Amino acid sequence: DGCLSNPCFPGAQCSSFPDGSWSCGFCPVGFLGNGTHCEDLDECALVPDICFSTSKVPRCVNTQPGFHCLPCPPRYRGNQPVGVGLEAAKTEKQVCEPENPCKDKTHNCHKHAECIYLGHFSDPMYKCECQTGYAGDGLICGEDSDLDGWPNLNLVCATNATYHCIKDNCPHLPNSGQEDFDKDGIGDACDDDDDNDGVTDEKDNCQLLFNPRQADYDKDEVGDRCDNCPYVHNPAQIDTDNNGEGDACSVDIDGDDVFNERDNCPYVYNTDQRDTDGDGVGDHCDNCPLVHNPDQTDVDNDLVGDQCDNNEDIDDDGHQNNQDNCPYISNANQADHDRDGQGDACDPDDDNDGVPDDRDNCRLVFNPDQEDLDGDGRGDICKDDFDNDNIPDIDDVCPENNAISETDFRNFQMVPLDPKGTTQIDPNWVIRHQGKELVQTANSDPGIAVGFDEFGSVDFSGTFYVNTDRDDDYAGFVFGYQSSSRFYVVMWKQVTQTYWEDQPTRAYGYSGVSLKVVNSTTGTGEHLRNALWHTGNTPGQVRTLWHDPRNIGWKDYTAYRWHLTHRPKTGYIRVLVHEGKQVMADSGPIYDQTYAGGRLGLFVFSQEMVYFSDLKYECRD
Ligand SMILES: *[C@@H]1O[C@H](CO)[C@@H](O[C@@H]2O[C@H](CO)[C@@H](O[C@@H]3O[C@H](CO)[C@@H](O)[C@H](O)[C@@H]3O)[C@H](O)[C@H]2NC(C)=O)[C@H](O)[C@H]1NC(C)=O
Ligand SMILES: *[C@@H]1O[C@H](CO)[C@@H](O[C@@H]2O[C@H](CO)[C@@H](O)[C@H](O)[C@H]2NC(C)=O)[C@H](O)[C@H]1NC(C)=O
Ligand SMILES: *[C@@H]1O[C@H](CO)[C@@H](O)[C@H](O)[C@H]1NC(C)=O
Ligand SMILES: *[C@@H]1O[C@H](CO)[C@@H](O)[C@H](O)[C@H]1NC(C)=O
Ligand SMILES: [Ca+2]
Ligand SMILES: [Ca+2]
Ligand SMILES: [Ca+2]
Ligand SMILES: [Ca+2]
Ligand SMILES: [Ca+2]
Ligand SMILES: [Ca+2]
Ligand SMILES: [Ca+2]
Ligand SMILES: [Ca+2]
Ligand SMILES: [Ca+2]
Ligand SMILES: [Ca+2]
Ligand SMILES: [Ca+2]
Ligand SMILES: [Ca+2]
Ligand SMILES: [Ca+2]
Ligand SMILES: [Ca+2]
Ligand SMILES: [Ca+2]
Ligand SMILES: [Ca+2]
Ligand SMILES: [Ca+2]
Ligand SMILES: [Ca+2]
Ligand SMILES: [Ca+2]
Ligand SMILES: [Ca+2]
Ligand SMILES: [Ca+2]
Ligand SMILES: [Ca+2]
Ligand SMILES: [Ca+2]
Ligand SMILES: [Ca+2]
Ligand SMILES: [Ca+2]
Ligand SMILES: [Ca+2]
Ligand SMILES: [Ca+2]
Ligand SMILES: [Ca+2]
Ligand SMILES: [Ca+2]
Ligand SMILES: [Ca+2]
Repeated sequence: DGCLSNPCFPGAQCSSFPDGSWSCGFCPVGFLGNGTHCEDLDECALVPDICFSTSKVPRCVNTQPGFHCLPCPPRYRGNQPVGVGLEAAKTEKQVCEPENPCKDKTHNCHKHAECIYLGHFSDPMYKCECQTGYAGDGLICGEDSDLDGWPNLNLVCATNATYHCIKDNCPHLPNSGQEDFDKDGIGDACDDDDDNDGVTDEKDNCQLLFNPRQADYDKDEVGDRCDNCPYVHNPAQIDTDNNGEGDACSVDIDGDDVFNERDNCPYVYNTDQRDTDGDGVGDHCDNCPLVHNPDQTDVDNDLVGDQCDNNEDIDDDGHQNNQDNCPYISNANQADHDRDGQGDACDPDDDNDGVPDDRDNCRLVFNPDQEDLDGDGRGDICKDDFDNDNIPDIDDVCPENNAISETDFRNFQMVPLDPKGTTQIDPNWVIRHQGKELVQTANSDPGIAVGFDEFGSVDFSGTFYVNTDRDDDYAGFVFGYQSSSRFYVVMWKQVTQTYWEDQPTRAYGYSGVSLKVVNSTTGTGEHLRNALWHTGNTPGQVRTLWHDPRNIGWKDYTAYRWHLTHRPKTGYIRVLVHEGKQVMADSGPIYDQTYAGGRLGLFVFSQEMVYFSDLKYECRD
């Protein structure tokens, strides 16, 4: 009777008595107390912890009837708890898993592509790369028979892609820059006459310029219309400031307005001419800027002149104690993104925004308020470009380092490993593909061309191809390069040969890929020379860490691909070498903590016509 007037509340059970009175029992699932005046419950705010709190405080959503778990935020995947009431709230809990299209096989990569996980917080998280022996954009992969990253045919990405889609213009000769001067679809590298003027390039004194008459005023054998110094002998055509007028006929070769002979750094632009120590070598080119040293002698090839050079480097990252922004913790790259003098490695706040490294959703970009308005766990201020060097993550070979984004050996140090007086045959390095391909031309002394970028953890690969039948000697590459007495080297001999100098020690150089760590008590010279050639250990010189026991030599005119994995933090090293698509050498895991990082470089020891093509390095920290 009494319940007929609905004095209670929608859903709430009204109990009616014989005398007309009533009482209100339940409040319907998900509501407050008092059966008469009833209100909505917050299952979220003050009960359990139903939803997946992505390093934050939000996430669970309270509705007027019931409650709501947000869908798993980007980079994650799970279920989405929906509940009517309160006993449904302690039971049922949101599990969100960290996504990984590589391990989850949800990727869109080609059968002959590898899905590569870029790391949880990367933009994007994964990419597609064609496997060795193939080329493309990762979605489509075709045969790449010389491993120079350009496929043998035009592929169905030849319209939508920048690189690796379009007929390799020298199908059988590594030429990762695909330079084709006359544009006749035959690349410079295999083209017989590069400028289509009828003079074959071996005879042509202006190889990349049309000049059929061959006019050569001075007999420097570099013809008129390409000679940067037409009236002055200069076969190297060196042009320091790449202005079109070569050094030979320039009174100011670096274009800095201070004339040569006045210039205290004749090769390096320095209008300001500052010379702190007064030694006549300006700071910009002074390898010992604080200490008098006009001769600039640098006997161990680390860019620190003999006079500053004390080798005291207690953490083995190759920067000495007095020149190390983290003297005690290895950090070969010396990264210091906030520029406060404390290296990323020892500094607990790398951008100086108050939010410490471990708790910062944009570790390298200033953002105290940690705005992440799409919920992807990354501050929106570093959305595609973690290190803020304006190169997006996907195109950045070192996405957590603003000093490096491109594989580039365009500028390199020549490190001569056995300098002398006449037998001095220097390596000749020619650079193509904007620093991503080097060809060594000469049957030369041991020598390295080492790039200037520095690495802790690193992956480094490159195409190895010897474009001649002559000789059977060494080529390869270095990593963790610190000084000419401190590097790891991978080198590769064709035929086993004992070195033609029995002094100072007999060196027997076996065929096969050799992984070695140089730790020389003498530095450059005959002792290290021989030790480098020798397969095995040489006390006070070289220690061989691995060498292919099958002893397989490289073949003439044959494309190989090496892949170095180096993780100095543990000491992990892995060297893979590929012939075409098939692995042909694998060191397996190696462990060596002699050097906790350093630079990369290419290596020759008495082998000419060596192509180091389609070079790539990446930071893997
Ligand atoms: C990069 O550009 C190429 C340009 O060809 C893309 O390849 C093409 O991708 C489309 C998908 O957008 C395929 O179209 C499909 O065709 C059928 C009809 O045959 C249509 O019914 C489907 O709805 C679908 O759109 C197309 O077949 C494919 N071309 C081939 C044959 O390879 C490529 O997809 C682009 N990269 C990406 C993001 O996938
Ligand atoms: C490379 O070898 C050098 C010398 O062969 C090592 O330096 C010596 O280290 C030992 C400790 O085992 C000391 O007793 C010597 O005094 C050191 N020699 C000198 C004069 O420096 C060095 O440890 C090795 N480099 C590494 C592992 O980084
Ligand atoms: C009907 O509901 C009204 C509330 O407006 C209440 O005053 C009345 O007591 C109810 N009828 C009964 C129980 O006799
Ligand atoms: C229920 O809440 C209302 C709020 O106005 C109040 O008037 C009523 O007295 C409450 N019931 C109880 C416990 O007496
Ligand atoms: Ca509610
Ligand atoms: Ca190719
Ligand atoms: Ca080619
Ligand atoms: Ca051509
Ligand atoms: Ca040519
Ligand atoms: Ca031509
Ligand atoms: Ca020509
Ligand atoms: Ca010519
Ligand atoms: Ca000339
Ligand atoms: Ca000249
Ligand atoms: Ca010039
Ligand atoms: Ca000058
Ligand atoms: Ca200068
Ligand atoms: Ca000086
Ligand atoms: Ca000096
Ligand atoms: Ca030095
Ligand atoms: Ca040194
Ligand atoms: Ca150090
Ligand atoms: Ca350090
Ligand atoms: Ca710092
Ligand atoms: Ca730090
Ligand atoms: Ca700091
Ligand atoms: Ca910070
Ligand atoms: Ca930040
Ligand atoms: Ca974000
Ligand atoms: Ca970047
Ligand atoms: Ca970078
Ligand atoms: Ca040969
Ligand atoms: Ca030989
Ligand atoms: Ca030789």
